[PDB]
Amino acid sequence: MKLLVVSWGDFERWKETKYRFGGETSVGPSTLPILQKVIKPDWTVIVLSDTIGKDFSSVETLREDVRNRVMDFLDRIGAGREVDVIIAPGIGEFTHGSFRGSAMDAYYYVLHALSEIIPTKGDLEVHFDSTHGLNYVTLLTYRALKDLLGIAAVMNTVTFYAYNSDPFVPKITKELNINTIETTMVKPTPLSEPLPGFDEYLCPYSMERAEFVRLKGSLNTLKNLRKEKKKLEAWIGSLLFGLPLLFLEEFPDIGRLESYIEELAETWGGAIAVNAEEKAVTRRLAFGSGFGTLVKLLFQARITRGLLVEEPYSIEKLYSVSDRLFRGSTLQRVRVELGKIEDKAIKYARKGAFPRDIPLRDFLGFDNREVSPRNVLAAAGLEANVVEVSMEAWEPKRPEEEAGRHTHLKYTPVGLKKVEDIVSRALKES
Amino acid sequence: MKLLVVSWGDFERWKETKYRFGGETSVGPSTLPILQKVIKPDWTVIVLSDTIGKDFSSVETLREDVRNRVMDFLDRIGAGREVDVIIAPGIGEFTHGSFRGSAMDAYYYVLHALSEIIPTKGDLEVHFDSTHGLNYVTLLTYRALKDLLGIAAVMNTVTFYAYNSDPFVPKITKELNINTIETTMVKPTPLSEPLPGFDEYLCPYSMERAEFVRLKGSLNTLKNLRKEKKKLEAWIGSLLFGLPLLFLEEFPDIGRLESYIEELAETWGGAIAVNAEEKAVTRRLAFGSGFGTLVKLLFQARITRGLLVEEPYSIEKLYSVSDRLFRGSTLQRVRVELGKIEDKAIKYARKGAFPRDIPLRDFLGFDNREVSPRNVLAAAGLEANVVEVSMEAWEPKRPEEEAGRHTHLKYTPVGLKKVEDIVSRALKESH
Ligand SMILES: Nc1ncnc2c1ncn2[C@@H]1O[C@H](CO)[C@@H](OP(=O)(O)OC[C@@H]2O[C@H](n3cnc4c(N)ncnc43)[C@H]3OP(=O)(O)O[C@H]32)[C@H]1O
Ligand SMILES: Nc1ncnc2c1ncn2[C@@H]1O[C@H](CO)[C@@H](OP(=O)(O)OC[C@@H]2O[C@H](n3cnc4c(N)ncnc43)[C@H]3OP(=O)(O)O[C@H]32)[C@H]1O
Repeated sequence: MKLLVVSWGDFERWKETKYRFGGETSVGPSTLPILQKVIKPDWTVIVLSDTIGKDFSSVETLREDVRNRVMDFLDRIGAGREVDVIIAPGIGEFTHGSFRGSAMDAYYYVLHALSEIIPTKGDLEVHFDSTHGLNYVTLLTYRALKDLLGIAAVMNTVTFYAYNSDPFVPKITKELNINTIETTMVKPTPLSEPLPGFDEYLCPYSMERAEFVRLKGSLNTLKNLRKEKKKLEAWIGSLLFGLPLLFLEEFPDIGRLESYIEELAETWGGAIAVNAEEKAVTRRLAFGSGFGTLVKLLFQARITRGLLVEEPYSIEKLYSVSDRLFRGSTLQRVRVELGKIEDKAIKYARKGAFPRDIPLRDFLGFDNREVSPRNVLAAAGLEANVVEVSMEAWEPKRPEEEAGRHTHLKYTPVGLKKVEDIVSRALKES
Repeated sequence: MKLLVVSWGDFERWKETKYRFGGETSVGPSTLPILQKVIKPDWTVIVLSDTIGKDFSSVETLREDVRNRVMDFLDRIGAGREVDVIIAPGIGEFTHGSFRGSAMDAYYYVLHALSEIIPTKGDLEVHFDSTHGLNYVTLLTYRALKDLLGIAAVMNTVTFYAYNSDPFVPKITKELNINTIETTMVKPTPLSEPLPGFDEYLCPYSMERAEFVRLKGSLNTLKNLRKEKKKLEAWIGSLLFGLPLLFLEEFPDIGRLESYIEELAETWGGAIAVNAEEKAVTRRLAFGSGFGTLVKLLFQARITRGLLVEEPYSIEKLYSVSDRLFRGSTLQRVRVELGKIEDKAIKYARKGAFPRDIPLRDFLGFDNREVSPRNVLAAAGLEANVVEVSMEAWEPKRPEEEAGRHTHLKYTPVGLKKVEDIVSRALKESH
């Protein structure tokens, strides 16, 4: 999949020029047609600021004014069908209107929009045009894109190319090159941040705290999240620290994460006040870092959801999951720990012994019944005192080959809680 | 240390306005005085393009024209003098002249210049203003700054703030707010690139093949690096994979690294052709990714050099090094491995046994003598067939607290070579 993302300011102001890119030539006010010709993207995303809007009756007459103006220009320059337009929350005081709120809302809003567009299956080739962006919207768009691609790179190959034309001097410029300014193979970066305290999903920008405290208290999301926070952190830690059984046992409910994000996104949009007379938009709520963390969390669940199976979890399944998810010394520790349990399973199978629900410590022949954070993290979450082993009997013929399919691991109810506390806490000390 | 970094375009085109920042206001053509007033940085860096330069006699005349004009603009606005000015190789055809070369030269040059300015000891609070920046210069400066700060964050607490003024509307703007657009605790991200093939330090932009081949074959940097490449990669993987003994034993020679980067940077500078007549700069050589890898490698060696010590390396030293470099399950797996070697050291010390030059295999009482990649990486480099143990004889009084200090690890000659192959190959196979 080839994805073209561009960052746009006030496109109506741009002058007709000739662009050079990919041995080709184009005349027009925008880089977009020549980028689309040379790259042949499967999909185009335009990120714009709502600050170019002039119809001030409401949020919807605002978005409609901006959206119609973008499509007029796209048809005029011949941009095409296969385009999403993200109308991001901008700020400032202009001829036609006044826009007030957190400058950082643009990051959370673009992060939320890109998370619903970037495919969560297969390899990505991502192209990014910074030539026409407002500096802060361009920089926040770049960051939002790179944050999501890093998570995508855990499961798939992701490459990223950035472009910028030469600088335009009004009136004297005829021709501009489109330069390549970045070529990267994006590195796998699982989510490495805990969920924050409950004052950090939505923040008052200009809302009186009576209204804020009442609003915060009326949200299902904040209540349900308090309940689930530690299980979700256990899951984030599972990918960051290399704990493949915890990855499967704590795999999050995607429908619940979606509703959390939707409730927060609509509470934010709900607090947007438009004064038709003053031509003034006030985003009385600001997104917090927690909204960002929930969006990255749902994206990561979507990217890895194809690994999930129903219990029970075999050694063979723990190996295959680990091979997709983990790298470096973390993969190799997983393989050592699974290999020791497998080696033992083989010895039992060779004796026609098929123990069930046996504490891992007895399975391995240990005698330190205390659960240590050190050993939970260092042994890939397969600590002797929190895991139960079951071998489902079969007729062994080549036991070396077979034990792995037929040996299952799970956390004991007590063990799972102690692992959740350990992993959650390790995530917060970072 | 508070470091302020500002991305600037053509400062002579900017108009007088009002800015507000930290309940202050300021009048002038630039955010810089009000940023300096509120933040009170210990040091300021200005990044701009040399494509503002007007004097084409020579490379240095051009940089001199740009530096003199920035220093005059600083006087006019009242910024003062405690500033580095990074004059990045920019690109484009302008009325006053033409600037040709790879657009990615600006990333490598700014990475190199920041790598000599960002303090390599202590915490860092870094402030970044994108307000007045060229889009491409701002993106490449932002990336170079984040890349070096991720390395510094391995040793030190690094916080990052980014700012951007409201957009300026030529005849409507009364006053511009300076917005906060990022507030970050920077995450430790050690170098995770191998050194590339030898075509990727300097690349021809507009340089003929006879010249390039002769130039490439004349560089002692490329010959030396072919030789030290695997040991340098073994060091990079030591931080990435959690191998504290390898981190000490392969700690690079900072003198040689400076010389590699100085030679590549001087060859790049010497390939810049300035035609005074038709006012054209051509940067005949482009920087390759290998140049950036070397700069990041040197910067990581500067950041971690406080941990290095003389050769006897104790379990106690390996714990303290690992506590600064490693996190999460990597850190815990180092402590599991050191702990096992430590417990046997305690048992031997209690009985008056002080084994010298003993294979770790014998020390732990093992025995295959085959070295596996899996076991080297999973046991934090401390594989029983590649490590030698020596305990100093001492009179144990509190052996459980004393054994760690007295118990020394080192790779055997053969063992180190095997570990180098394993770590170099694991670095390359995740790129
Ligand atoms: N067809 C188009 N019509 C209008 N703009 C276009 C078009 N195609 C691309 N652009 C770019 O879109 C942004 C909006 O106009 C501009 O890029 P940005 O990076 O925001 O600004 C570059 C300007 O470079 C100007 N400076 C002109 N000389 C040079 C120079 N020789 N060394 C460095 N900067 C130069 C600067 O004056 P300053 O600092 O006040 O504004 C910058 C344009 O270059
Ligand atoms: N004292 C100063 N003198 C001159 N410039 C200053 C000064 N202080 C700050 N600046 C900024 O420095 C860059 C060069 O002048 C400018 O920032 P940049 O982010 O490059 O672009 C501003 C322009 O805002 C334009 N657009 C104007 N309306 C709106 C609008 N209502 N919704 C979204 N964008 C708007 C954008 O369209 P586009 O890409 O053609 O040009 C940009 C200025 O905002």
